[PDB]
Amino acid sequence: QEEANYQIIPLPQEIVTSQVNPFILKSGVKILYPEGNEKMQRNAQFLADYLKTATGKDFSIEAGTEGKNAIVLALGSEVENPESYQLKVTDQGVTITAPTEAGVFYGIQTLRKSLPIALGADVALPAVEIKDAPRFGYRGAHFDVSRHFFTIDEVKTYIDMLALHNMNRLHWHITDDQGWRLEIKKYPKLTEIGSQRSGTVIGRNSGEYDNTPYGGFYTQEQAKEIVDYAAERYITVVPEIDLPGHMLAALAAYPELGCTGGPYEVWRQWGVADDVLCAGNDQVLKFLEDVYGELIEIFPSEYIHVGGDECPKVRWEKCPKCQARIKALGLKSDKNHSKEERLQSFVINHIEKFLNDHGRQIIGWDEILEGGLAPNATVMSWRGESGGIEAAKQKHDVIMTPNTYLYFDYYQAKDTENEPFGIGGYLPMERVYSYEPMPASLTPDEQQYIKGVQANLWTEYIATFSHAQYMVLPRWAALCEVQWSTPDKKNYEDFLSRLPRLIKWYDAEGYNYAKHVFDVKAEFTPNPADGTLDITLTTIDNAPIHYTLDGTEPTSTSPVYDGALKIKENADFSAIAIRPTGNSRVVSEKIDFSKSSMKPIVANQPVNKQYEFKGVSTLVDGLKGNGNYKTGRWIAFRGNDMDVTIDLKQPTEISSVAISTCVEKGDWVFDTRGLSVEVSEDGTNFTKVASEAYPAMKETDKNGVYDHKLTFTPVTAQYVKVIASPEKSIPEWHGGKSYPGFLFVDEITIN
Ligand SMILES: CC(=O)N[C@@H]1[C@@H](O)[C@H](O)[C@@H](CO)O[C@H]1O
Ligand SMILES: [Ca+2]
Ligand SMILES: [Cu+2]
Repeated sequence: QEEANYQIIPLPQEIVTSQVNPFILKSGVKILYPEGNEKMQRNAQFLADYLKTATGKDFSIEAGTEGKNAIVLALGSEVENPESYQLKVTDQGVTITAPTEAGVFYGIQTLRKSLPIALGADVALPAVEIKDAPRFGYRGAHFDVSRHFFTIDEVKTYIDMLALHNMNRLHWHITDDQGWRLEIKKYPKLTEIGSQRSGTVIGRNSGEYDNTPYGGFYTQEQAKEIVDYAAERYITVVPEIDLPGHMLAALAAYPELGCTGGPYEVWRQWGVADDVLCAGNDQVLKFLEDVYGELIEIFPSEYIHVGGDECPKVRWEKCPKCQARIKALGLKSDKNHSKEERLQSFVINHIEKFLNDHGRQIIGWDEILEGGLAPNATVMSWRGESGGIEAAKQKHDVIMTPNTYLYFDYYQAKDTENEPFGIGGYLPMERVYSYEPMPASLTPDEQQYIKGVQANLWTEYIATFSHAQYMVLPRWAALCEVQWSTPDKKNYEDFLSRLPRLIKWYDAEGYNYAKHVFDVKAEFTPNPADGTLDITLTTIDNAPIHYTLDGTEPTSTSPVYDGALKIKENADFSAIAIRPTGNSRVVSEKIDFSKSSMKPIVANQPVNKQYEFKGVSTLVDGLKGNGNYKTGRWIAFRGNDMDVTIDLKQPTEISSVAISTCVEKGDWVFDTRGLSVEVSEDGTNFTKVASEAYPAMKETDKNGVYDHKLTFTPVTAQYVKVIASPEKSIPEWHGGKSYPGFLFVDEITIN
């Protein structure tokens, strides 16, 4: 028999539990909703759908206030927070009570996420009282459907994914330079021409082009379908028709809207286009009024996103019409703004006034601060937090989407080679979760202007919905705890222990996701005291870890990890986590163990401060490095030799010393010019037993790892001094001729 678990994502405010019998969830149980409430009937059908993917069973939906062996949805308690709820469980029944139908829905999402996926099985719901409410009223995700186009069905899946994470906003970015995606009745060419490009660039603007005509748009009926589908799941769809930049698709369709007058093409490549709407053209203002006039008939959202990001002023500076507008308005350059930044403020003010007259407010990207903020504008801070902080100080509402924390087109792993191709950056789960949306630099009163938190998905490098899921799951799980949970409840270790129960729902709903959190985490800790390299292995779900030391594939039949592996000998280490769902990536490490490994070592000359890492002890930990000299497997020397003494602890017969170096000549990192081995009985007086000089490197020599080994007549020694020269004088062919080069070394092996 299965048991429910209320330790879910996002973590509720208040969870109690008692020593009373649980509620058994078997065939016969009913869901009750208030007579004649369409939303609460839809809430009941949602619970039934969820209970059907969790248990294998159907549960009847019926009108009612009262029932034995029943789950009762009802309205009640305070309206302080409209999205709050109360989930009480006894052996007799289940109550989900909220001040609105949306609060009942988030109460239902909590019951949903508490359940395991166990087909054919009855489930025990332990006796509990859950009081919960979101911290932020605006909890959103953005979706770029211009750069690559996504179908109605894919956008609905995105909306189902929002609901599972208690998010109440879809920011729908439906126009840009590379495609216009909404049918407009007055301007048919916005879709006939504006929705089509000749092809798409390959890689990061590489000059190679995929000459496949690419396009797609939504009809006004299809866009209404999305509004309605989102509205059932208590999600407001905030549309963005980005202006006055990111408008090449509109210019291709109607070139008179641009400063030069064309020619313009729908853009095949990525980045920022200089060709923007002409602020000096009365046709452009009429055009925006007409487009936004049609937009607000489709999208009832009180808030409408006008964009305002990355609008270069270069065309405006040279345009006689834009300069005539500037002259007539008396716009001036001062320390706060250029004339052309004041001209942008005029455009944002014009569309705000039109939308305020039709009962709507505007959101803009933090660039709308340029030339003075529109008096009623909400600011979406994306260029870090600083735009939001300045907006809050001017008493304007802020939605935080900082690219330092919440740009989910960025890589979510350091090892970008093994990731799907992306724009760049590094936003791992831990970084996303560490985000505190309320800046420490704002006064309490200024903090009330932080209304929302949202993560953006730009799709320059996202062509499939499966890859879009990979990029947002499970990073949305971290985001939604930030959006929802109180800041004092946040603990990263605890969140990661809750994540696997949410991934089970990703699996059951057929959602793709990144699997980095499921990896075996390996720590290699030197133990000088014991003369061992201690390997510790962990998973977030504490799944069974199987390992090999002999270089064979680790399987379900290999030895099981029981506690620290104390390595005292050569080893091809490999470990894997065994999971019903599918096995983890294999974590592996070559352990090069010798007479030097975990022995005391001293620097006789200085280690380079910049590339010191864990220090000289790095050269006797049994670990080797690769071509990348920045990992901490390598320590560097510059302006003096690697000159170290290793204490073998007692007199010992030795016959060889081996090192590796890391070469990157472009970075002034060169191979050693000579290696030497001296021995002592007393630790003061050393005698040379072997050496070799290496010639200066030539232009055609490879970068990467070089191996250097000296053999010699067996000799008895307690102390071994190993000396390696860097390049004191970089050779003539190289730009740094005569300057000293870096030397990087990873390990001193002695046998
Ligand atoms: C407000 C904003 O972010 N604008 C652009 C966006 O078109 C682009 O896709 C993204 C890259 O991550 O960032 C900026 O270049
Ligand atoms: Ca090492
Ligand atoms: Cu112009």
